[PDB]
Amino acid sequence: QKGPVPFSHCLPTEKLQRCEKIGEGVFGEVFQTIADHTPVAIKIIAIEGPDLVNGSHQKTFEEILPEIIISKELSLLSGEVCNRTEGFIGLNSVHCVQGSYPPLLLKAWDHYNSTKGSANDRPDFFKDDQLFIVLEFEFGGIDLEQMRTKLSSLATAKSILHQLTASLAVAEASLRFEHRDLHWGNVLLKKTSLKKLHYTLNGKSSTIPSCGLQVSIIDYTLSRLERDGIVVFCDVSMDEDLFTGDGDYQFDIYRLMKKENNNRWGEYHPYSNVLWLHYLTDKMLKQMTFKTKCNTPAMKQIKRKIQEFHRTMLNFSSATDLLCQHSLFK
Ligand SMILES: O=C(Nc1ccc2n[nH]c(-c3ccncc3)c2c1)[C@@H]1CCN(CC(=O)N2CCN(c3ccc(-c4ncccn4)cc3)CC2)C1
Repeated sequence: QKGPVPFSHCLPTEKLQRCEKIGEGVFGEVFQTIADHTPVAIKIIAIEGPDLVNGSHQKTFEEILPEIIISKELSLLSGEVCNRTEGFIGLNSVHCVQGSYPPLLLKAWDHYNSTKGSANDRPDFFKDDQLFIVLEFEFGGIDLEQMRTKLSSLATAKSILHQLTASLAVAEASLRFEHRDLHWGNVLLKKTSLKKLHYTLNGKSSTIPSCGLQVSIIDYTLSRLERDGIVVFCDVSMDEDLFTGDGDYQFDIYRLMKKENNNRWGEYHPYSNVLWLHYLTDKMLKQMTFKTKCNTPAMKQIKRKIQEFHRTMLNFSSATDLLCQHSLFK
């Protein structure tokens, strides 16, 4: 809060030199880099200026605050006691930066455009007065959608669904959280050598077999939480586009959320987390393809249990209810 800092504050030379672009959205850009031998993901969002960026207006600082707040609150659950989870992406730091875009990041941007292609404008039009928010996250891996063909088996699917359900339950209990946009691009996966992952829900600790993967939830655009009756949420009550998509169950979920909440987005309706978990379970059964099919009895029972989850879970009121009551987790 000593005013904006230069890019070099967050990205000193060596850290800048090691940046590779890994993601993007209308919001801006995501780079992976290394510092102290450890990968991090850097999300860079232009704020406060008059230029369209990627077709949209820039957010003001007041408008970017919700993202910052929610990202921090969910990250801090990894250090709490009664409601503890590491299943949200870890937030290392947030800065407000001022300057034109670093040439080294443009070099990385270009490399990505040449190899993967981009929907974004080349971010080379910013002036030396431009402000940005730079969010530094732990590196969370690769999204479930990109891993459509890369997972081992439905046992891995069960671990992912259990991890997601537990994380959402913990956040429900602590923060009256709803993610509200948990499509399969927002579930990150990375290898872990831990066999069991740990969480605590309202003071009761348990474990989840990892199947070698750690899940991290990202992207709080539409998310809602509260502390001491102060609610932070994205008011989409007047959005048209959001409720008119087609071609994927994802777009039904927006409509189903609006039905559940009567188009009142400030309220708490943890059923929305159940809807997203159902959409994810649907992806696991219908769009994911696994290296090893369920060819044995124990594996076959896992398949049947995930199908039973799919068919029953919409009769639960929250992620907390699913976690605590559903047979899949017993
Ligand atoms: O954007 C992506 N990943 C994201 C996003 C946000 C993130 N926030 N935080 C993280 C994060 C990651 C790891 N650890 C911690 C945090 C994010 C990762 C994925 C990877 C890339 N992706 C799709 C993509 O970038 N495409 C590029 C190519 N493409 C495409 C190509 C050309 C055109 C085009 N349009 C107009 C003119 C010319 N070409 C449009 C789209 C569609 C797919 C989804």
